[PDB]
Amino acid sequence: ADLEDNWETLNDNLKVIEKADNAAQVKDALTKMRAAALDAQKATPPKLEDKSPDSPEMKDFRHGFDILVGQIDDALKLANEGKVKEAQAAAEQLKTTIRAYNQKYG
Repeated sequence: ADLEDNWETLNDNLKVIEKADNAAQVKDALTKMRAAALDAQKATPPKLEDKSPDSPEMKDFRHGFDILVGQIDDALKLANEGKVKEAQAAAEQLKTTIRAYNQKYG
């Protein structure tokens, strides 16, 4: 279960919001992304630290993920307001986010 697995956690995530059936399972999946989100902070395609850049500037890298991860949970906020389709659309934003970013930053 190497880096390829972190992607798996994130995989089933888009899967459920896409198939949440109800705004209820949407909040659930997004709550997992919260976990899989910052977890990627220390487990992302570029693993940020590819050797030993500095070590403290790492949480700052969270600042970058904090942005993309910020609108994800905001979808969690919306789904609570009944944004089933809209929250799902925000889902394809996370998918292309990484690819558009150039496979995130790898």
